[PDB]
Amino acid sequence: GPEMVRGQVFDVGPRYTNLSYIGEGAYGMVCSAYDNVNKVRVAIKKISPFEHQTYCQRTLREIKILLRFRHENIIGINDIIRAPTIEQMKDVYIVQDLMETDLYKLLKTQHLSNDHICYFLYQILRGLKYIHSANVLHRDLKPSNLLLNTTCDLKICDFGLARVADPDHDHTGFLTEYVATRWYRAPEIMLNSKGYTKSIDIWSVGCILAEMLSNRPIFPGKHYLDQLNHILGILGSPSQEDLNCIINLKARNYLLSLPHKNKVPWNRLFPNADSKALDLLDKMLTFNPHKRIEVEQALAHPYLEQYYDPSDEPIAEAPFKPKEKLKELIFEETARFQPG
Ligand SMILES: CC(C)Nc1cc(-c2c[nH]c(C(=O)N[C@H](CO)c3cccc(Cl)c3)c2)c(Cl)cn1
Repeated sequence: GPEMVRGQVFDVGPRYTNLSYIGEGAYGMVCSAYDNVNKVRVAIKKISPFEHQTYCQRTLREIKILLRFRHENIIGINDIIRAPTIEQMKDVYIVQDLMETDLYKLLKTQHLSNDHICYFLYQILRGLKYIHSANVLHRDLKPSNLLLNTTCDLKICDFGLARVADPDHDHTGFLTEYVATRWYRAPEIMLNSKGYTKSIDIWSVGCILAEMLSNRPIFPGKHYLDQLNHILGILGSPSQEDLNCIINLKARNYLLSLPHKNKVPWNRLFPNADSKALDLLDKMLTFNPHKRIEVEQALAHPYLEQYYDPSDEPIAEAPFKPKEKLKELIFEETARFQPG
């Protein structure tokens, strides 16, 4: 019969054996397994999205993106397992390189040297350069989506919230609901942004850099608008110019209603940090998304000078441009991995 783990069919044999639980998500579970063809342990992500349109959409987007992308700092797909027919297919399993840990686990337990922070940040941005060069936004960058091997090589995972960039349709009203993880949300999400521009990811990287410096999330809000309280509590009140860029009256008037808040100096929050790291941090955690540093400028920043080499920071060859129909497309998209 099929192998099980945490009372849950893990139907991946005979190729993949000797399973141990790794982690989970909203509509599935990840295990490690032994690959009998390649003779190595691998990660296997079980996905069961077919009852929800939204989960089907996220599954399809993630599979399509990861199959197109090939980058050292981006998790790949080595294999996909599913039943031979639509009707026998209850689940999709994605086989990926097994990693030792993630940055979330590491930050709970380990002081990072400045050389580690520097190198981790370099790899994040190198992966993000490729992602953004493909006209794609990750939209949920956070420590638990950054995987590490035993020699600290880094891979970005979880493209379930990724979208093609759409900056001409980014505007929305004040307090519009948003799906991505709260602590890593850029201020404009809460004000007037759908999170359809590359600047949303730079903000999340800025939060990740801050968290590497102190082992604590920099903006740990407890609810939708508290997230913005935390941001402004450190950045201080927005400038007149930055306020004038927010044409939406509810968002503008909300900000104008708040008492003046002073900027907290980065070197007060992070008194042992490298001053170059804090200069890049400042640039990534800029309130105004138009003034926020872009990925290729971040890579070129003095903090990263030991690693910066644009000839070794590749870009994508081929950038990107109900529920029942979504299911057929997942069946189609996974066909190339089956026997026959
Ligand atoms: C020991 C660990 C670090 N090794 C490891 C972990 C992963 C991995 C860590 N996370 C994911 C992932 O894709 N997780 C998302 C949730 O973020 C998810 C999982 C299930 C269902 C849904 Cl719908 C979404 C894969 C890899 Cl690929 C290799 N080695």
